[PDB]
Order: sequence, then C-alpha cells, then structure tokens
Amino acid sequence: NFIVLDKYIKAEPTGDSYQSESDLERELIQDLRNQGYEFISVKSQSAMLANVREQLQNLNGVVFNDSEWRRFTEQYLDNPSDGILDKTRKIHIDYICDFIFDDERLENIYLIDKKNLMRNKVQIIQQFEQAGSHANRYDVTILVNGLPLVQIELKKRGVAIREAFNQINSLFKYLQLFVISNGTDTRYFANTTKRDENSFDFTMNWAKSDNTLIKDLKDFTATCFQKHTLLNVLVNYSVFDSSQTLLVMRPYQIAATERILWKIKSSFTAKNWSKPESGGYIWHTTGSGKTLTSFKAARLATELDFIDKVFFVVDRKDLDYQTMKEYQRFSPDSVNGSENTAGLKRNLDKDDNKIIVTTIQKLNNLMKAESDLPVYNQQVVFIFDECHRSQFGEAQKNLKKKFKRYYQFGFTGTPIFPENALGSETTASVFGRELHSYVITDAIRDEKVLKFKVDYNDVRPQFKSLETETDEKKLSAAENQQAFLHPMRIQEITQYILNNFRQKTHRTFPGSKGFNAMLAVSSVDAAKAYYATFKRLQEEAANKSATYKPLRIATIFSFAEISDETFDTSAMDSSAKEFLDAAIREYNSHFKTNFSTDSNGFQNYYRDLAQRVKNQDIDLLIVVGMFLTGFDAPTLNTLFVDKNLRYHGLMQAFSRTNRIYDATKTFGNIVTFRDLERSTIDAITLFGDKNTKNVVLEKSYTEYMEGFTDAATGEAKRGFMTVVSELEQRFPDPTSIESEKEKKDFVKLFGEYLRAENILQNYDEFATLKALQQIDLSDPVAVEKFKAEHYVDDEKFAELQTIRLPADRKIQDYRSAYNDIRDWQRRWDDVVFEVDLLK
Ligand SMILES: Nc1ncnc2c1ncn2[C@@H]1O[C@H](COP(=O)(O)OP(=O)(O)OP(=O)(O)O)[C@@H](O)[C@H]1O
Ligand SMILES: [Mg+2]
Repeated sequence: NFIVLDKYIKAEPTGDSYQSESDLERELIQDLRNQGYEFISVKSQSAMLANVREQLQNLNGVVFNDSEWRRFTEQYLDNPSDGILDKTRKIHIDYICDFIFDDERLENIYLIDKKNLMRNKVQIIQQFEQAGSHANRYDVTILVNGLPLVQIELKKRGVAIREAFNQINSLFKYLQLFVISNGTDTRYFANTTKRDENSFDFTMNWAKSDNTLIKDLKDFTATCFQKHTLLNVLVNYSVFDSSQTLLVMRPYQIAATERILWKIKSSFTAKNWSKPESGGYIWHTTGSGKTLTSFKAARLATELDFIDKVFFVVDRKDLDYQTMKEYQRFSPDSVNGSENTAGLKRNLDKDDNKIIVTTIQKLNNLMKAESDLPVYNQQVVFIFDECHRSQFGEAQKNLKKKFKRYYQFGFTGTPIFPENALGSETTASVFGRELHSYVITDAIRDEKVLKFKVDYNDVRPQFKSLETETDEKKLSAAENQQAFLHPMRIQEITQYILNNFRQKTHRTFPGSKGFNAMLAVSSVDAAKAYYATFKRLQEEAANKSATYKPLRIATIFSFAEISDETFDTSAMDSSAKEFLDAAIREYNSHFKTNFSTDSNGFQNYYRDLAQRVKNQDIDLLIVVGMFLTGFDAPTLNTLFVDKNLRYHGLMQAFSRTNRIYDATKTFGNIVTFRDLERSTIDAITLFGDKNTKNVVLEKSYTEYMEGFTDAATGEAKRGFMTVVSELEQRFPDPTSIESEKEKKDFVKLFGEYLRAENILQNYDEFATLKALQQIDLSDPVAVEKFKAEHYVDDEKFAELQTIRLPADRKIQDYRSAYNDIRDWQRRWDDVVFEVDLLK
C-alpha cells in the first residue's frame, strides 16, 4: 500500500464554519477520530504517564508494578538529563529497553513496534488550559503508544502560514513530527536538536505521487494522517543519521523509495530477477536529496527477508566529509578513493549484515578480480546513487555477467538520453522503467532547490572571440598561454572575482556572515595560473591598503564533459605535482594541519578541504573536475566558471549552488567567463521541456528594477524602483507612524523593498549603481577608478547619476521602524515580516 497516492480524490468542505482555530481543530479532531485515532482527555503529565504505562504494557504483553514502572520511567522513558536529541535517538535506534523486573527476570520493552506498525496505538489530545490569561495556542497532539510524537499547530484562515512558523513537560521532548496549518495550507517539518534551526524553506507540503501539492488541512488529514501513512512517515521514512539530525523525507523521496521496494517484492515473487524489467531508475533533479533517499531505500531494502545482500554504490567523485563519516557505521574503511577490494571482501563475509556500502570503482575491481563469489549466487539488490559514466559501463558488463539474481536501481538528476549519450548507454536501457520522477520544474515550484542566475561576464574585448568560440577543435586547441591562459585574461578574470566576491556572496552588508564560492577552471595549468594570480593580486592589494582583508583560497586537482580525477597522485606530472605540493603546504601553514601528497595524505586533504569549504573556513575553492558533482554545501552561493561545460556536466556543476538555505539565499550565482548561454539552454532543455529555461533561469536586472509579470498565475510583480517611489511618496517617516493602517502598508511595501534589494545584490548593474553613490568629489581620479572597475562608459556614467535612490540614513530609519513594528506585534493576519533579511 503506497503511502504516496497515485490517485486521490479531493475532499469536499463540510459547509460548517472553517474560519477560526477552534473550527479547524474541531474538524481535525473529528476527522482523525474517523481515521481511527481515539480522543482521550488528558490534562496533565501524570495522566500522560498513566496512559503511556497502559499502552506500553499492552504492546509488550507485560505488566509493571508501581516500583518497576517508576524505575523504567526514571531510567529509560522520562530521565531528566534526556534532551530532544536523546528522545529522538531513543525513538529511532534505542527504542528497545531491556528491563529487569523486581523478580529479576529480563524482558525487552518496545516503545514502538517497527516490524508491525498497525499494532501501535494511536490517540489524539488537545492543549492544556494552563493558568492566567495569555492563550491562544491551539494544538492537537498525536500520541503513538502514549508518546506525543506529532504536533499540529492550528491558525485561522487569514493567517499567513509562514509568519505563523516564524512565531515558533518532559514527555513532549518525544515530539518528532511538526505540522502547522491555517487550513488553506498545511506544512510539516522535523523536530530538531540543532543550536542553529532550519528555516521555513525546509518545511514540506504533503503530495501525491505526481508531486502535485496537497494543501488544505482536510486533504492533508485524509492522506498524510492515515494511520498507515503517518506511522510509516514517522518510523520508516524519517532519518536519524550519524550527525544525530532528524530529517523527514519529502513526499517524492518516499514515493521513489516505496516504489523501489514494491518493485523488488514483485520482481522476486515473479522470479523476474536480473533483467532491466526487474529493476528501475529514479530521476530526481540535482540537489533534491538523491543520496539521503537512495541510502534510506537501500537500508529499507535490507528489511526484505528474501533479500540476502543490498549494495549501496556511490561515486568517490560525489563523496564529501559527512557522507564518508556516515558510511563508517556500516562498512568501516571500505568506502574511499582507493582501488582496494579488501574492505569490500570483509563486508561480504560479515555476519548479521545485509547492507554493503561501496564505490563503483571498488565494485568493478572486485567483479574483475574475483571469479566465483558466494554473493554472486545470492539474492542481491543494487542501489546506485549518481554513478558517473566513468567505470559504470564496464562495471555493468561484469555485473550482468557474474551476478545471477539481482534487482538494480538507478538514481540520477541527469539521466542518459540518446542526445547526451556520448559513448554511454541510455539510463532507460540499463535500468529499465522509470519508477518515479521529480523534475527540476517541480523542484523549483516547491522551492526545494534554488533557481540559477547565469551570466556570461563580458568585459574583455581581446579574449571575447575565444570565450564565444563554438568550434570544438578550436576550443580544445585554445588552452595555453597564447589563447585562454593568456596572463592578461587570467589577470582580468581574477581581478573581477576579487573585486566582486563579497558582492556575489552577500558579504556586502556590515555584520553579515554571507556565503562562499567556487572557481571551476579548464585545466591543471588553469588552476595553477589562477591560484598564482590570486596570490599575487591579493598581495598587491594588501600592499596598497592596510585595511584590506584577504580571501582564503584553496585548490585541489588530480591526474584525470567532466573528467574523473583519480585519488592517485603518482599519475600526475612533476610540475602539477610540485604546485599541488606547494598549495597543500600553504593550506597546512594556515590551517595548522599536516597533509602529505601521498595518496592517503591527499585523500585526507580532500576530506578536510571538503569540510572547510562546507563550513566557509575557505572563501574560494579552485577546482578542475573535483567537487563539481555530489558536493553538498548549502552555504555556497556562487560558481565562477572559466570552463567548457555541456549538458549533464553543466547541470551538475551549476547545482553546487542550488541548495536551499534561507531567505538570504535567493538563488545560485553562476558567473561564467566563457559564453555558456547556448550550453545552459541546451542542457536545461534536455532535462526539462522547451519552457524549463523560463523557470530555472532568473529574470533580468531591468525586470527586477522596473517590474515584471510571472507566467504561472499572472501575478504582476512590482519593480524595485516602484517600491522606492511609493516609499518616498507614501511614507517618508517618522510621522507615517503611529497609525496602524499605515504601519501595515509600510510593513508590506518595505518587505517588498527588502526582498527586491536582496535579489538585486547579485546583479553587477545594481552593484555598480550602489557603488556610484559615494563618491566624491570630484575627484577624477575618483571617476576613472569607478569606471574602470565597474566597466562603465562616460555615457552610462552620465545616465547612472539620473537614477535617484534613498539615502542610507533613510533606509536605516525604515529598517529600525520595521524592527520596532515587528517588536510591537507579539502581544495583521496575512502580513509576513522578513525575519532572515533583518538578521
Ligand atoms: N527530507 C529532507 N529534509 C531536510 N533536508 C533534506 C531532505 N532531503 C535532502 N535534504 C538536504 O538537501 C541537501 C541535498 O541533499 P543530497 O546531498 O542528498 O542531494 P543530492 O541530490 O544527492 O545531491 P546531488 O544531486 O547534488 O549529487 C542536503 O544538505 C540535505 O541535508
Ligand atoms: Mg547524490
């Protein structure tokens, strides 16, 4: 029974008042009651404890006496030193408690029955009446076996769900899933032990298998809140990893997973194994959670008792710190960039183990070397997470040859079509049918990935002919000090990056954390040239001004469309080797670490560097092919490109910036120093329809300045200059306040201003416009600096002075007034303050 429905009929309103929180709550409780959720009246933690006692006793076929129960409570269930983290761990891992009764016998007491879900007892309660007058806080808590695992916060129809989210006894530490609703929109998100919380962007709507949203509370309840559905989401489709972070799977992920599982069961039952028709593939756009989903799918696949072994296969190219840190718990030291099959062979012979994590390289090697493995004759499941074409063909040939009974499943954001095939077989031919799909279109619609802002930066007349070169032969022949690597070109590019880095990364505003960036270059010589030029120029600027703060720059490359670079550094030539050695030397000098250039030390360098780019310890990372595919860094907002990128390689490269973070990150920045427009549009069109480019790619500076109309619902979006104009006209401060109507309009309009400027900071033209506002005067000398740096003609310079912007003081006044109106509203339904932007 799929918990993500292929077909669902939208439920009809009752006709009764749906306006207030009490209405939503009343109909919610009634609905749940009709779905098998018993409503118990429980007004206290003592009552809760009594109920938990009864439900656990019933579940485990056991009986506590007051002393025994008090002990179980104090030691396991309710111990005071337990936090949210401890309860989450207890639910997902430690849920079995070995308990010694007073008569000294030992029994295993389950909090949840994970093998049979429907045996678990589900109930609902409502909020406690507390004390003197504050209120409202209308909530409904879903208890599993007495444990308060789910919390639904309710708001009235008018309230914007986003602001409601922004607004926010030991047993409630057990809360796993949160749900929030105004009844029009219902959004769920995981409970967290963080010390830095997630944002609204991570909250998810429930949906059907075609990814179409399910919004209103009635349908959310009729679908997501079905006991089978809900309990599956809590138990099977929630992830508690080695980072001890709770991740609730988005609907498309669950759909893909359960469709794979059903596919395996059906293929086994029919003895249809070892064909493409016994397998499947999953198309999930880059950045949509393929790793999490595929891995969870493998894990669940091990729970099929007819399946002997489950391979989870990844590319070393797609590896980073957290992933390798995670896989350690399953197949220790068997997952790395080496060619060694020893760890893999040890995993194969490991008792009480099904799951086997490995790399496509190691798997291919094993299949070549070993003729008759026992596992060849077993019941096998292969789960491939984004495995590039490099070793994949050969590995597939050997796989088809040696493995007798198998079900193989692909996971990719960029399937192999005939169009982009390039020597490789189509995904469809390899894996057979497509079990599920979540396209870049749906992903942008659901705001689970970021759009692209792609610009070819053309300030360089001398090299423009080269950067725009279509011919592939000329392109290939142009990499050298004569054409592409020309010192002037490299110098200009580097200088641009140095000048605009803080702008593109949102480090502009004073006291802003911001983001970091990557630089994808064409070759090893390109990496050398760029690193050297960056060093030189940063030194020069440091000598010019004492206040200048340098950007920490690292680089990584190996021997080696994106060419796979191995982890063996012996394959490199002496010059590249020397440069890498020096770079790693400086990396060591600054970060006070010791990394050698031998394969092990270089792998350590890879991992540590990954972690340091992820946490922003490194400002700019220069790579050739590395960290362009599977690398996950939510705080990386910009990809600088001087490289030839086509199709799948282009999508994967650009997608390093696509991860959602918060309102501060509007989209990914792709700044290209060769013209990628045709390549971009071709790629996007291949992975979507003809219209996909009008979704994925951001709008123009002119559009955001003067306003534009969105194709989807026809919503006319006001321009930045219109917002400014109306701010000056209708509210030139402080006297627009105190009145409440004017307060509301000001909040709305200035909200639009904030979002608009936040979007506009990524545009070079806006950067130029804002830079023009110092200057002065004259002092020319002050003009030629600005013009040469911002690449501005006398004509353009003359025009830019016509443009009239509010003073910094007026903007700060608006921001403080905004802050005060925000602080005033604690003690207006549809209004949403921008919380992240004010931070
Ligand atoms: N259900 C979820 N809840 C919260 N966060 C999620 C969820 N699924 C994915 N993420 C986050 O989204 C980011 C991308 O996930 P992941 O690395 O699996 O993407 P991917 O599609 O495998 O990567 P790529 O396509 O770039 O190789 C990660 O930082 C992950 O924590
Ligand atoms: Mg992945």
